[PDB]
This record gives sequence, C-alpha cells and structure tokens, in this order.
Amino acid sequence: HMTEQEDVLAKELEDVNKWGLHVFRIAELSGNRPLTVIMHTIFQERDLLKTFKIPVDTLITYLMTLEDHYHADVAYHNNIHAADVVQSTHVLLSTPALEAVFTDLEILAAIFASAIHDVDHPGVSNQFLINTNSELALMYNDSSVLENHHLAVGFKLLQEENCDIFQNLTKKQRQSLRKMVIDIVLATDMSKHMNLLADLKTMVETKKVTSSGVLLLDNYSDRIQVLQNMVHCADLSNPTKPLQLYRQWTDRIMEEFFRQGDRERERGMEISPMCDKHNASVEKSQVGFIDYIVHPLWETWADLVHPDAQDILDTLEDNREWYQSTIPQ
Amino acid sequence: HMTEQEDVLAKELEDVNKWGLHVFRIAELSGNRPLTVIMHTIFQERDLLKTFKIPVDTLITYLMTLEDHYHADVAYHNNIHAADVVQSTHVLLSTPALEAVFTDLEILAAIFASAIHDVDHPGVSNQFLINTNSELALMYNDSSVLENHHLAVGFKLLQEENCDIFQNLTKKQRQSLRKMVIDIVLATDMSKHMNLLADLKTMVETKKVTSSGVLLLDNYSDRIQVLQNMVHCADLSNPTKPLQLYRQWTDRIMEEFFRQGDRERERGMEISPMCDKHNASVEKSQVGFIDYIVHPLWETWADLVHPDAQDILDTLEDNREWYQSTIPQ
Ligand SMILES: CCCCOc1cc(C[C@@H]2CNC(=O)N2)ccc1OC
Ligand SMILES: CCCCOc1cc(C[C@@H]2CNC(=O)N2)ccc1OC
Ligand SMILES: [Mg+2]
Ligand SMILES: [Mg+2]
Ligand SMILES: [Zn+2]
Ligand SMILES: [Zn+2]
Repeated sequence: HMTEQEDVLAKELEDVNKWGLHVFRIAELSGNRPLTVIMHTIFQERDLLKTFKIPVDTLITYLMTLEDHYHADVAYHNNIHAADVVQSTHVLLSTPALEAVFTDLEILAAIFASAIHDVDHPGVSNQFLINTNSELALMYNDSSVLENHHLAVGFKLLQEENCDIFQNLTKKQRQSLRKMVIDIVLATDMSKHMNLLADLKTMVETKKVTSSGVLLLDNYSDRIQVLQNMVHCADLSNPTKPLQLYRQWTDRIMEEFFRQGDRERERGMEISPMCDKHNASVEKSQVGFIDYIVHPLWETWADLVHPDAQDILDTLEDNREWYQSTIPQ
Repeated sequence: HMTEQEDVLAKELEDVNKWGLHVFRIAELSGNRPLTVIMHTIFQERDLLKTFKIPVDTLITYLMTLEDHYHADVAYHNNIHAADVVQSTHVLLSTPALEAVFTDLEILAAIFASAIHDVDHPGVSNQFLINTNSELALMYNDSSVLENHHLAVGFKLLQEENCDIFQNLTKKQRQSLRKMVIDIVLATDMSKHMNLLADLKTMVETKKVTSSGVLLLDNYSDRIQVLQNMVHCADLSNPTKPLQLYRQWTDRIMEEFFRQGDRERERGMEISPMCDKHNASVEKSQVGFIDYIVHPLWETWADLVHPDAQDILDTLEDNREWYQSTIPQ
C-alpha cells in the first residue's frame, strides 16, 4: 500500500471541485480512464450512490463501457472531453447563485447527460455525415444526427450486464431523468446555439433572486432551461480555462478538424471551414470563436449567476487577448 | 385482351382526380396493391416519370417494396390508408387557389411524402412505444418516434435493387426533395397539430392572392408550410369523405385502437383513451374528433383556399350531424 505522497492520482482528484482541474494529467495517471474516475469521484462527493442506491460495481461497470465507447483515435471528442464537460458541469452546479436550487435527480441528470453527451462521436460533424449520406444521417433524418446518436448509445449501454445504474430509481424518477437528459443533450447541438442564447437572455431579463442572491426557479421550464445552458457552457468552456489547458484543447480540435478536411479531400469534396491543414489560421479562429460564440454565451451566463462567473469571464478576455496578441504558431 | 367494360380496375382508376375515389374497391380489384396502382396512375397523370426521368420498372419496383412494408395485419395504418393520403394530396394539389403555384419538384415531394408517411407502422401509437420502452422509442429519444421511422424506412428502401426512383434527379434536386419530404412527414406528428394549426391561422391572416384568387407563395417557408398543412389535411380527411367511405375508416381505426388496448391489457398496463373495446363510444368519439381536430383544421384550410373547399366543409358538417344523430351501433 502506497503513501499519500505516492498516490498521485488521488492527489489530482482532490481538485475535482476546481475550475482548472488538470484533466489531461488525470487522463494519463488513470491509465486513460479520466471519465470513469472523475464520474466516480463526483458521485461519491455528491453522495449520489447512497441517494439513488447505485451499487458501486454497477457504476464502475457502466462507466467503463461508456468510456470504452468514446473513440481513443479521435483528437478532441473523446473520453477526456467527456470527463472535462462532466467536471465543468459539476463546478457550475455548485455556484452560489444556484445554492440548494436543484433536486438530486436534476443533478444526476445534468452530470449523467454531460457524461454521455458525445459518446461514440466519430470525429466528423453533423454536416459531414449529412453530406456523405451516412447511415446515421439517414437514420436521424439529417436532424441533430450525432446528438440523437449520443443519447441512444448512452441509454442503450445501461442494458448491458450489470450496467443499470438507474435500477433503483422509481419508474417515475427514471421517466423524469430520461426526459431531462434528452432535453439537455439535444440542446448541445450547435445549430441550436443562437436560439438557446437568445432565449437565455430573455429569461435573464425577468429572473428573480432571493435577497442573498440565490436564483428562484419555480417550474420545470425554467429549471430545465438553466441546466441546458449550464451543460452547453460546460461544453463551450475550453477558452475560459487556464491558458495552458486551453491551448491543449485548441491543438486537439484543430487536429480533429484537419482529419475531417483530409477525408473530405480524398473523397473529392469541398473542404469545410477551418478543416484545411494547408490553409489555417489557428489563432484568428480562436479569437472569432471567442468573439462570436464563447464570450456572448459566458457574458449571459455571468449575468444569470452574477457575480459568480466574474473570474471565468476575466480569464476568457485574457485568453482572447493572448490568442489575439501572439506571434502565429 | 379485355374490353373497357371488363377492366373494372382501370375504370375505377379514372376517378383518381375525384374526392371520394372508391379506394377500398381499388384495393380489392388491384389484388391488395392500392398504393402501387394509385401512385403509378398519379405519376402518369402528372407526367412525373417524363419530368424526372423515372424508369417505369424502377417506379413499379420501388412501389411494390414500399407497399410490402406497410403491414397488412394493421386495420387502419396500412397500404390502403397510404393510398388514400396519396390520392387526397393529389386532389388538394389541384385546387384552383393553388393553380400553377408549386414546382414539379415540390409536387413530387408532397406525393412521395404522402406515400411513405406511415410505412412500417406497427398499429400502436408513439405513446405506447415510449411507455413500453421499445427499440424505436430508444432509438429516437421519445420524440416523433414513428414519423422519424417512416422517413428512414421510405428513404432506405430507395437503395434496394432497382428501387431508386430519384436516380436522375440532380444532386441539388435530391437535396431539396429530401429536405421537403422530411419537413412534410415530421409535421404529420399529431403532437405537432396544435402549433401547426395555430401557425396556419396566422399565415392565412396575411395571405396574398392574385385578383383571380390564386395564392401567392414567394418563399420556401410559405410554400413548405402549405404543403405540410396539405398533407396533414389529407391525413385527417376521413370525416370529409362520402359517409360510406368515412364509416369504413371509423371501423378500421377503432379495430386498431382496440388491439392496442388489448396489448396494454395483457401487459397489465392502463388502457389508453378510446382503446378499450369494453368501454367505447364510437359515435361520440367521432363527433369529438370532428369538433376538436378535424373541423378546426378544415375550416382554416378552406379559408386558405376560399372558396375551393366549401363542398368538403359541407360534407364534414353533414357527417358530424350523422354521427351525432345516429342510434349507437
Ligand atoms: C476550429 C477552431 C474554431 C473553433 O474552436 C473550438 C470549437 C469547439 C466547439 C466544438 C467544435 N464542434 C462542435 O460541435 N463543438 C470547441 C473547442 C474549440 O477550440 C478550443
Ligand atoms: C379513435 C376514435 C377517434 C379518432 O378517430 C380517428 C383518428 C384518426 C387519426 C389517426 C389516429 N392516430 C393517428 O395518429 N392518426 C383518423 C381517423 C379516425 O376516425 C375515422
Ligand atoms: Mg457534441
Ligand atoms: Mg402517421
Ligand atoms: Zn461536446
Ligand atoms: Zn397517416
């Protein structure tokens, strides 16, 4: 048996409540199982195994199969990105503006949704699967193709031998969870982003708070909408992390994009924007990504949970300043 | 070779442009192939084989497989209902208010959509497939489960040997058709009906007509919306047909509903509304169906194509009066 100083994985896992968790280091030290150990740590930390009577060996067995179904040959959409979205949602769930707001079931749904939200991603976009007449695009009628697929795989895996982590939820619990999880993952579809954000701004206009700053969320509609946006912000959280995490995420999305561009090229198709290795502006793309998508979203979020997300918003403008100012790589 | 007086099938098929076509008689006389002969007649009549260079043996082969994938053990959602929706859309396409309004591609899409809109229906509702945790509900995330499935089957069958009736459309034609067909079939989802109708009323408020009464439809949005509502009206056209057709449709939907109710019963589930053979009011249900769904829809349609649908609307109030007035069966 090892000493505290020796068990470097447990040591890193103590940072699970922090924005800026060294998730790549956790991936390396867990033997490429970041999703499994991070999910397990989060479930213990939130006392979710006890609350829903999830048997630990059932949780581990489900986590392993789910993690097995992220592709390790995909540079960005893989188990490490899933672990990062899970961990980022976990931190956002604990912002003071949201203190005691969500039930345990809603917390389960948000973390479970984050965990499966990209399962079995092939490293190519919805648009590429539509344009190449893939079996998934045919199956799903060109509409939210991957996000529909992530949901169906994440639920189906629950039926494997000893994988049903929801076996002791009541029928009604399982039905509400399912509903919430579907609503959250479908909302990760980037073609939904402009309306999601437009409607988030609208609900922030008429938000109600207790005198001590806690949000009041009285109904399903308002509750689910915060959770959809929360997970979406978690998904789009790379540029708000410490620069050295951020840069690694940027190298991985570019590598994945370039590989799609190469498939397009050998298939004789037009190369999609930002997917051409011979014609790339990595830094300018990040500045555009931040100016057009990431900052508008995080500014509205910070409004919703004011002043909780101020440091996140400062880091984001800093990283934007850095990508804007650097000498190209 | 037969005489005109002997070829009773060709004789019935001359009624293809009429509301009140004897579709059950066509089913019997075609050897249970109403969808095939009615689609073929409509394609010839509209000169669609020539316009899109569909080879006749390709059309027939696709029609036969598509018709084979409607279930003959299902009382209502079967090949005869598909043939009736196809034929009813065909007549609505020819209302004077819509004279020369739609391109040939849009006409193809509406008739093709009608033809596949219920393919492989199992005779049980979306809600039953969700409640029994079926593989389709899992696949499609509880959302438009059957309508997603109808689309995916109708497109997939095109890939069978000699079934590609769209082989000579340009890539861009095939892409617009696909888009239109998906938009039309997804709109047949009854959970979409209240919003479809609310939005149809809104567009009727600001509709524009030429001085001779032809609708002006300048953009995709307005065009697709009329086609969605057209096919939806065709789907919900049973109570607007001559009484003796109407009554046969009513016996078939009740029989299908009762069979679902029986599956629910033997599975020990609660029996869904109108699915309990031991507790049914066939006539009152039709009056409710007309008052709540069918008449509100057809009144708005008749507004849109005024005065074209007046006879349809008169027949509907007549049939409603009849079901209201009868001695229970
Ligand atoms: C390609 C450069 C511009 C965009 O950058 C990024 C884009 C994303 C969104 C991904 C890409 N596809 C998605 O559906 N979600 C995430 C991280 C990124 O960089 C760190
Ligand atoms: C069950 C009696 C009340 C409803 O009657 C009818 C309902 C329909 C709509 C069908 C039923 N399900 C659907 O998705 N579309 C069609 C014909 C009917 O009667 C002639
Ligand atoms: Mg995704
Ligand atoms: Mg249907
Ligand atoms: Zn993601
Ligand atoms: Zn139908």
